[PDB]
Amino acid sequence: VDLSTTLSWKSATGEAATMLDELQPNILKAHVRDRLTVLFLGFGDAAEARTFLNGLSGLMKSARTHLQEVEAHKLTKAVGTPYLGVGLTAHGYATLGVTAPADPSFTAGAKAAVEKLADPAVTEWEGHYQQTIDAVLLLGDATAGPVRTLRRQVEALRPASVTVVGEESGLGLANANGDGIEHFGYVDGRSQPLFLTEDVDAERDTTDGVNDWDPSAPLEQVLVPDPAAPDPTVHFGSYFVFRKLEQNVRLFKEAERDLAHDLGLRGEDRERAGAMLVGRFEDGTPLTAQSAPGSHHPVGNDFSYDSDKLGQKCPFHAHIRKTNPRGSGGAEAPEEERKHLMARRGQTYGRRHDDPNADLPPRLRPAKDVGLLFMAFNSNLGNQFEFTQQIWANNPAFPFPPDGSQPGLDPVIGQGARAPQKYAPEWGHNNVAEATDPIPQAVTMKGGEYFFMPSLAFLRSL
Ligand code: HEM
Ligand SMILES: [Mn+2]
Repeated sequence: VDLSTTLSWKSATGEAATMLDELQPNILKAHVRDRLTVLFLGFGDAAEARTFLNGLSGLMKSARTHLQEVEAHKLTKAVGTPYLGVGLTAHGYATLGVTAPADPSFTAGAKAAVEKLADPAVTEWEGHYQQTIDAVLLLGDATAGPVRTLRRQVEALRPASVTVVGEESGLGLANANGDGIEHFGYVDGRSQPLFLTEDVDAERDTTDGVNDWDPSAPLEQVLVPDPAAPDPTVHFGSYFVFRKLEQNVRLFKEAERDLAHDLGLRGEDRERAGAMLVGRFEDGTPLTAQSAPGSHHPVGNDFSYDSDKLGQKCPFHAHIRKTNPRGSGGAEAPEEERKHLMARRGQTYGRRHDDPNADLPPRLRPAKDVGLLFMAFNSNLGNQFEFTQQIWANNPAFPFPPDGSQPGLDPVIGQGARAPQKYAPEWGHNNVAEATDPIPQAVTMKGGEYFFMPSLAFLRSL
């Protein structure tokens, strides 16, 4: 298996083909999960846990079967089957007495990452995230029905010594254009690393294109040999970040309002204040390409910041620019910068009674108990999720503006002390203004953990 480039899944042979037969879904290509049940488990007895996992492997489809289902849906509107994802924590490997993946963030666990990420202390996390977690189960589908069915089958197999220490439910949100959004109202999950050549072709043929931004990512950017598997040369897994992030929509919308007022913004153009925080409008037109919304036919991703090196269109500290400078970061060569990028597979949680894109005042938005079940696959947690959160988002110095100044923290997910930032009131011009206050932190980490999704052959071998 060649991990140095993308893979053409349809014409893969030999080991690469085997790898696909033994890989879980949702990794090389996201699985539909508009209804998602998340189950965190505790292992009371090692032998019983191994038996449980073995039975789970029986309910699991491979990456390749999933891909076929995807192709079938496009071709013939076929529905496909549910997603059963299985991850193990370092502690869960210890309970099983099995050789574990060696990523040091994985080994230490998310509770140990609290200091370097500037996370709230573990004592401030929700109760179930304070407990020792051995495993996560992901049950996902387009609709609630088959999730209920799958849950019953999982239950059937579950022994009493495998406890459920916690559960979450994901509910996908969409706008009128049919694009998925997060609670602040913005199209989310547009920009993804593409590991499959067929996905890169699709992106080229059916979106704005891939002329300016190449979304390709080598297999090594997500896949890891499964160390305890019968044959790590063909049996692969991936590291998995789960973090429950609460969104105070109310405060975020007040923040949009106050920044607009601060910058003298007027009329509908007041919406651009929000775009400055995120890097896209709600719809989400890239702020680096347009001063206003409307480019969602379809939502584009074919852009870089090479004509925006001064940040006068999209500010340096906008969320997507902080988290993917697209070669403009200034700290390392573009070819190395992009190695920190990762596959995001999150799902929103919570129910609300307001259309997230409706024209409503901030007071009518929820302030808690909705948000994002942030999820991602990494081949190297320290160099991908943690790098992005710590070295980019939380870092006041990054990315490097040509004038050598510090743009400050990512306003959407930045953690730690914040200060007022600078913005360009006039799109594409050199006028600069310093807000009267820092953007308030409207996202709160409620608890999370690190896992590894092992190969199917490993799970069967237990
Ligand atoms: C509640 C928390 C979060 C919210 C509301 C949020 C929102 C968004 C939105 C609206 C976009 C633009 C749509 C897209 O390109 O997919 C985006 C993109 C992105 N986000 Fe976040 N996000 C959150 C958490 C995170 C975290 C924790 C990370 C990493 C530590 C992250 C990394 C990224 C990356 C890498 C992109 C794509 C950037 C690009 O390639 O242009 N996000 N996010
Ligand atoms: Mn807005």
